[PDB]
Amino acid sequence: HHVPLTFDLPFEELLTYPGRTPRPADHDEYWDRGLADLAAVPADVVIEPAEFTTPLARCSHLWFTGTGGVRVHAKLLRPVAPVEPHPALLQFHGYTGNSGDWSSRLHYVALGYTVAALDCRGQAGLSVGEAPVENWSMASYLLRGIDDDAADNLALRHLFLDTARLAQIVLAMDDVDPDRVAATGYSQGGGLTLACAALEPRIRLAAPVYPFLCDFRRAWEMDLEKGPYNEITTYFRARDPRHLREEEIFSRLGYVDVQHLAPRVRAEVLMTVSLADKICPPSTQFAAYNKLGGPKDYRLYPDFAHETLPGTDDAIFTFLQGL
Amino acid sequence: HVPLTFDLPFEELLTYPGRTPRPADHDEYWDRGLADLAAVPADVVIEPAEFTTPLARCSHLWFTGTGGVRVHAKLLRPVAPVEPHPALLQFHGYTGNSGDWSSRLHYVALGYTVAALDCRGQAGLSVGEAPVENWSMASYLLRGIDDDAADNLALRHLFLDTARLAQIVLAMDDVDPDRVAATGYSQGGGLTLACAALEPRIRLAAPVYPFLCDFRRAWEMDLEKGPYNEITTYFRARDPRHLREEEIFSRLGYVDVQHLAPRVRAEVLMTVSLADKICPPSTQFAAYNKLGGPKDYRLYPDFAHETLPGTDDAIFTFLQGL
Amino acid sequence: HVPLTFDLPFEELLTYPGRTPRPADHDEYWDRGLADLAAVPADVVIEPAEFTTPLARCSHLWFTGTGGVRVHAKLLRPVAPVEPHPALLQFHGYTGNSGDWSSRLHYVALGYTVAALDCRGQAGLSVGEAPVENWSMASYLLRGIDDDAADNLALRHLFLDTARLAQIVLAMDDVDPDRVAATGYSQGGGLTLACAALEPRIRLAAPVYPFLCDFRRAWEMDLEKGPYNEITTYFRARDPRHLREEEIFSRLGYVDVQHLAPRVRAEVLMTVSLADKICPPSTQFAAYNKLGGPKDYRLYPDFAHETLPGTDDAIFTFLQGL
Amino acid sequence: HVPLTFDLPFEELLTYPGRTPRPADHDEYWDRGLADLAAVPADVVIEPAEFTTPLARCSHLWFTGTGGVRVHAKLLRPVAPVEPHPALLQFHGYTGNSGDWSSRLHYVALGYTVAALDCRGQAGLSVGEAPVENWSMASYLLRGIDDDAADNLALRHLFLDTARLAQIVLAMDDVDPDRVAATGYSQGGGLTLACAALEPRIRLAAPVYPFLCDFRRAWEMDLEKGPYNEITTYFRARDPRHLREEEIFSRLGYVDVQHLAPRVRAEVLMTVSLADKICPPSTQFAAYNKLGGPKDYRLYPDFAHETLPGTDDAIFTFLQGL
Amino acid sequence: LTFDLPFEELLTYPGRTPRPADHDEYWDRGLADLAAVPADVVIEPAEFTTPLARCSHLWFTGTGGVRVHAKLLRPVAPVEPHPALLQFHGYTGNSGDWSSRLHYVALGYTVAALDCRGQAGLSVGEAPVENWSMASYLLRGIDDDAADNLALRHLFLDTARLAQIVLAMDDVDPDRVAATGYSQGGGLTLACAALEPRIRLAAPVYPFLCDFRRAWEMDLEKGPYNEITTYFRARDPRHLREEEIFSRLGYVDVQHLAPRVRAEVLMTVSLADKICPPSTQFAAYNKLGGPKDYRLYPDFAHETLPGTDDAIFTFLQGL
Amino acid sequence: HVPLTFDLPFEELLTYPGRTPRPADHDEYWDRGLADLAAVPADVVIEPAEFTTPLARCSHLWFTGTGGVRVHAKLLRPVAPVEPHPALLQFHGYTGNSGDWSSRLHYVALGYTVAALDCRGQAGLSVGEAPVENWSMASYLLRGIDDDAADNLALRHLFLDTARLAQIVLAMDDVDPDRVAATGYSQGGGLTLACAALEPRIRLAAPVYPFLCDFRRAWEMDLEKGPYNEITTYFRARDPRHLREEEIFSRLGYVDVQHLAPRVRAEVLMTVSLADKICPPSTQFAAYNKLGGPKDYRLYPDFAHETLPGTDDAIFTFLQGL
Ligand code: NA
Ligand code: NA
Ligand code: NA
Ligand code: NA
Ligand code: NA
Ligand code: NA
Repeated sequence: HHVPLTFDLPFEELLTYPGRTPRPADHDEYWDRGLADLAAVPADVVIEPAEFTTPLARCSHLWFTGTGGVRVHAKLLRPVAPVEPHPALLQFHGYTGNSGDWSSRLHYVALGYTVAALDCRGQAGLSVGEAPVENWSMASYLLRGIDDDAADNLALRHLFLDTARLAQIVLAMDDVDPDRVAATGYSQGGGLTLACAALEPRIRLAAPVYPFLCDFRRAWEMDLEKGPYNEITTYFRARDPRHLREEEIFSRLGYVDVQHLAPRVRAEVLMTVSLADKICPPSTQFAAYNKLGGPKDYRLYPDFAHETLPGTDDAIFTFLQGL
Repeated sequence: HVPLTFDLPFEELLTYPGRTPRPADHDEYWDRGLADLAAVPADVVIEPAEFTTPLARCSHLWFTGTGGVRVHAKLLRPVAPVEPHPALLQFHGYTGNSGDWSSRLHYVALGYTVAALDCRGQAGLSVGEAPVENWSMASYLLRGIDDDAADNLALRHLFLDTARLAQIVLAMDDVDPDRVAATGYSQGGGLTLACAALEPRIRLAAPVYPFLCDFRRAWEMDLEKGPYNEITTYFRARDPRHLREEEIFSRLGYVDVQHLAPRVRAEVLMTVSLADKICPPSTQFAAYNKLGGPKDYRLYPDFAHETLPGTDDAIFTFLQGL
Repeated sequence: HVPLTFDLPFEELLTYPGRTPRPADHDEYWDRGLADLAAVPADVVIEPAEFTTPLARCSHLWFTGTGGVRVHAKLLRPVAPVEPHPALLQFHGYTGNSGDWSSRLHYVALGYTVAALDCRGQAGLSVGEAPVENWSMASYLLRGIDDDAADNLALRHLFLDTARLAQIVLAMDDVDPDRVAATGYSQGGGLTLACAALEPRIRLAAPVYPFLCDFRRAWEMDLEKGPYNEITTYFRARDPRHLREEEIFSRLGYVDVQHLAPRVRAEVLMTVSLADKICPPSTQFAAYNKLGGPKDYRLYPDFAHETLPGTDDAIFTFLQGL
Repeated sequence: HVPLTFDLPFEELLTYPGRTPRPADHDEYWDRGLADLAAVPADVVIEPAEFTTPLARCSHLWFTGTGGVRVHAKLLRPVAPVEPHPALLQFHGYTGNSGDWSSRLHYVALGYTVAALDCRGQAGLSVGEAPVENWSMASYLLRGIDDDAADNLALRHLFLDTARLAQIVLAMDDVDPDRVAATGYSQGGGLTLACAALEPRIRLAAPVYPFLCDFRRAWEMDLEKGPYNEITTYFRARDPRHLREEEIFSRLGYVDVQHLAPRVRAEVLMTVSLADKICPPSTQFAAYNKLGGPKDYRLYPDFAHETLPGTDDAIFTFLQGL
Repeated sequence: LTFDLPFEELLTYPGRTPRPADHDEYWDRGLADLAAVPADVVIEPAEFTTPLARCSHLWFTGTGGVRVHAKLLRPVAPVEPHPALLQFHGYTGNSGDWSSRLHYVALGYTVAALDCRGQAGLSVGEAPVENWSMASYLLRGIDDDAADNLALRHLFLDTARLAQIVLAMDDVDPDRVAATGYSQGGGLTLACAALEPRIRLAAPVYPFLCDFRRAWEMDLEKGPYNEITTYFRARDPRHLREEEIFSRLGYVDVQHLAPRVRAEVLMTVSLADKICPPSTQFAAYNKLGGPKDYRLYPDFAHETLPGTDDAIFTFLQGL
Repeated sequence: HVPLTFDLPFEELLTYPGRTPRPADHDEYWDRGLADLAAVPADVVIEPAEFTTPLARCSHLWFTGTGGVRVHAKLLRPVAPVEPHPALLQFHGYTGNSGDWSSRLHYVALGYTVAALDCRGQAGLSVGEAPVENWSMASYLLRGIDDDAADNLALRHLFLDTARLAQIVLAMDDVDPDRVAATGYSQGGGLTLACAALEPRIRLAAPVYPFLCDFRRAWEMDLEKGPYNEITTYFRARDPRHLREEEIFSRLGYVDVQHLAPRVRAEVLMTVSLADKICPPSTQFAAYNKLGGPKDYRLYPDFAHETLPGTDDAIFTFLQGL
């Protein structure tokens, strides 16, 4: 006995943890309608030249139309003179960040991969198009659209469908073997990795690192000092201080909880978790991990928080070499 | 010998000129804004509120602002109005809302009409969002700063909302248009001055540590906490090398309250706390020193961005002269 | 399975019995206190105040409490009442004062008398100090704890001050003794319940996150900040090995609001914020669960010891039933 | 180039004159204080302590101070003195007490008598409180500041307690009155200087980062923590607009150790740590620079309000020359 | 809320690392390695002077061939053999001021105060290791081939050597010697009384260097036990060697030396202490091999505990 | 005006001369250092690594440095080179290691050899320690500072390790000795400059907020956090009164990167963040202003000691001109 008091759950409990955010009864119909809504919007793919140049790759700006009639951007890097269809890698970035430096993924192009890195709407990248909502609250981007009449105007639903469209576009490229596409990302990018592999089940491998956007109600109940999950509390303090609508708010967040999309995943998943992480508590991550629909494995860093995890990029690189 | 301060010594506050650039066409921008507002029909709708009391008729006041959105304000009026009487406009703090109905019933008991605006997208009922060409989630204060022209700034729409509220209230048949005042704390203090500037008929104005003044001075001071950090948050997202620093701060000059201050004709009573690190006193005096009407200030040397004992009585006594 | 929390899970709050022991002679202690108070002539003096408004007669109310000290309260009365009318007693926060005259004028406009006590030695006009045998600067709350008998506790005098103020207001010719209410925040919330217990004729009581409850529970939680840390400060100074732990907390039981709550006959509306680490919800419900009259509560799950939006309207609506 | 410091650069410390006024009747105030003290019979009572050791006779010493209050000091005497010998007076830190008997037995082994005062109301055995006309719980340091005359200041009673202890110890038959020293840390350092000023016969004085100097300088500084913040607490409670700022700091000049420093004739060895934000070096040098006897200082550049390695040996070597 | 264990469970708490199976053999080899190193004791005058004592620098050779320093204070004119007191200082500090122990010399005692290797005193000799990591002094040597190069072992053997030297002094009654210290000095007090069990009394205050695995598991924000986490983050981020690291640390855990202690122990502990959690201290207290009592300060942390110096002084007068 | 800063205003950064003394025999010290290194046979051993990829040949590079210790570096070479090609030396942050193999494979795909040193005793495979006469656990940076001569400084061994690593890579058969670069962050930035100074054949250098510059300036500043506080930690342990301050800082001048900067002939691209309180900009420009070759800088005004978006692309483009 004599187990100390952790802010989160003991590891033995994590592997059986079922989550604590309600799954709406019409979850499957919600996402089929979302995928149908997306398919009814013509992608209108335009590929435009980039300023960054190197003999290692062809660098481009990839533009497409997402739900809400918004133009969305992704960095696109393709190998010079490909001869046979080859793998591709989709990368997703952290909350409020952007797709990052071109040169950080040139080694994947050197392996022969196409790499596409999405810029999330309104964050630090080139996606600057905003879909409207009926009820605008400045309190929270994560909860944008939560007060609309129907649940289809959630900002995170547009974001998830953006990842689905990017995967659809990349898979359809003639140079890309549709059976050899992977996804990876940190934090928000980890959650988007799983949402992408769920809405495009053709994805073969997925490597999220401490994924964000899981188990919203568990995150709220833990009363975390810092981090983006505090947007939930900020919204409540602004628009429902007595929590009269608590059940309706969390039932709608259940539509965009990655843990309830996880059963659709067919990719093999390699998930990295650090146990001192108070930004993405391990319990919220394993809520999604435990519901994954394909083969899966995890890597633990007991003494680390939401930071660089030494050796993980090599582990992911070796994992993605099997594509 | 002068002692060290995080801000400026009080001696230099009274002559401080501000450090945020004034665009050469400031006047044309705001004249164009008021003309744009006047070209949108107000479409005023007044509906009863659930809160009831024998002290006041409480209503929801709805109108259309710039950008094609509906805006809400609380409206409190005497039950059986007789002669035309004074009115008071109130503006709330950043991310808050117009607050409790009962906190202003004593002004109605004096015979005043009270109107309290809900700022767009904040904690109240104004939930309509004007679109922008370039959306950044980094900052509401800088929303619209990357559009082609400076007419899509979110702060511009907000200022014109206060102008419309003043116009509607002054036009009410039971309101003497020469006996209208405005007051507010923090963001509400900055909106009080913007309102008294864009509707110069306002007779008295009582801002408390006003926000939204001297943006560039605020950015240069390195403030650990507070809403002025939204400027740094934006630069970190969309211009980390400050290649567009001059253009961003020039555009912000359009919505810097200090440059609207010369239009104010109301008598102003401004309350300032000297240990305030959310709205540093220097940013407040940048606007105060440019005021176009009579003015006086009240200081709280040992207080920060908090409740200031005696200020509500000072404002009430000040507003009794309406 | 319930999630971790710094306090108790909400489902355990409504059955929580407290931890500070109830003294066996609690009744005799408080009957003796009321007898001690009655044996001191109140010596009521009412003088006009500087603050003036057509909405109310404003006055300074002075009386003598236990220990022979003079105590002050703000007094606001309707300008021309005919029949007996309601009254409202207000109590302020720890180390604060009765506050601004104008923040209570809407109650006078309803026809109420309003009386707002200034606590001894705090930020108001009550500056008289009752002596003690053993003085420790470590804690105001524990002042008098080391005297021979328990009748010199500084909190006892304070509670009897609220009782005397209620007695004076009920005895006023134009105050209906059946239509008196009490309300207050934090320290004022605990004083509201102490007042309604020692003057059970009070009809309504509206405390907000009440202080001065369940002293032992507060000490055992070891909070980072707040006035409950005065208990720890006293122990570190005058009993570092806790040789007198039981005598100290049994003494505090006399001035624990939770053990006066069974005397309350007023209907109580209690507001609680669940992230409050100044007054933990468990200590508040120790008193709530022992209340002797009708009762209801209002929760703010994500708020701490701060402004609670809607609470002033909720209290105003509650107090309109006077 | 002088790098930026929170306090003053060291070159300016040696000429720093202080920033707290100095009353024109300072000398008359303190001559009256000593005469008031002499008019109260000491009524010295000495009883054995439970702590026992063959190295010393350990006793409790009780006397009456100004205000009709009983004051305690620890008294340690050599077992076989035989001949008149030196004595050492020790004063303790703010809110503490005189500390362990065994921490000063090496001075008794030298042949010295040791007396260690317990400050009124702090963690020791001095629990008697002198009354004031106007009680504010905000600050012990400013207790008495609002009375009619300035003779009820709590710090004045404390300073006169150190003088009485010195007078009692010097009059002992086995104490050579010209071989008496004083020493202490923080509050005890300020009391060391006040004692050597009010009993100028004291030969050596060893303060360590002394407290209770240059109150106005401390207030003007951005002190995040420490007992000097009691001044701000008082202003926030009883004078938030600083209308009485000049009166308050003029009265504090009576109990500022820096203005007692010219009376000191003892040789002083002062220890200062330069990163100290509790007692800023500038406030200490305000007193040091005005000292009336020979003096030297010891600097610890990288230390704050903490243990200073080597200082107790330095003081011991200094006090062996008694 | 309950940061540590409730007091009700402290007196039965067994610690979080099992006694190594060859613990006795490890320390018999350590003491034998020490005995094979000549002490080469040198005593030199110190600058601090007082009529109350002779003050000296005491130098000797410890394991690893380094020179180790202790302050030595002796009565000026002793007649018969008399008691002695050994003192140990806090982590990264030094033996402190000469004058803080003159009252023990005035009782007639010899006082010896060790300076720990590499800390703030005069012991500046460093024993080499095969694998050097800058992350942690406490775990220095943990990655060498055998466990005999642990820096903490050298430190423990220094206290044993100092005690052996002091007991062997002609004017010291070897059966009237005590040890005391705060924090690291409290743990060294216990190690000293274990490796030289002739020590009669021991008075540790919130002892350090106990129950390492429990300390790491508690995720303390702050303080010297965080060196364990710092080492793991540097040299084993996935904890592949977790079991070998902690069971190597069991050799230098003071709790497993506690059964050798025969001195009467007076342990002072403060209950709000987050630097040395009470549970880790009672892991050692519960295994002590001699008479024992404790003193509690419920509202205090890792700070001065009023009355403790008088309690220890009264306790040590029975020497 | 008055733009207060924790560091120096940017106008003065470009002229700042440093504050740490340069020893008069600086040139002789480092020529002796290079000669001592040359007298130790490098005994280079290259072993295959376990990380594998078709993009590169990955190996462990081992050599002997000063003090008779074995040092490790990660070595990545392009598979089957047909002509001499460029090489890149990378240095890591304080207490870190050379990092993941795959983070530099894109340079190998360009045709470069990459060598990444592991600093002695840090998180990598270099675990050999050179002995010192006087060991203090207070500071690795100041290790060896108390020895009789200055040739035992730990920083000197570290700097000579970079020289040997550069010498080994420059001497490789398939490496063009005229096309070698160095780059690194923080400690790796200082090592980048030390390397290009002790091996002046280095062609390009790209440090990011370099560490190990202007030790005295670093100590003189506030700086609550960061590795520069090891200086204060050492002083608090081994020189609390600063009696040896001039000796300590004179010795640090031998290993202060600013005084090796005049030897640099590489073109330097230095990246600086202006809110960096770990490596203050003034300390970095002390070295930059003394650089002996072509140079340019990149600024991030709102960033601290963190990831600087765009910097890896900027360095990559810079290194493509190799
Ligand atoms: Na394809
Ligand atoms: Na009108
Ligand atoms: Na009545
Ligand atoms: Na005498
Ligand atoms: Na012996
Ligand atoms: Na070559």
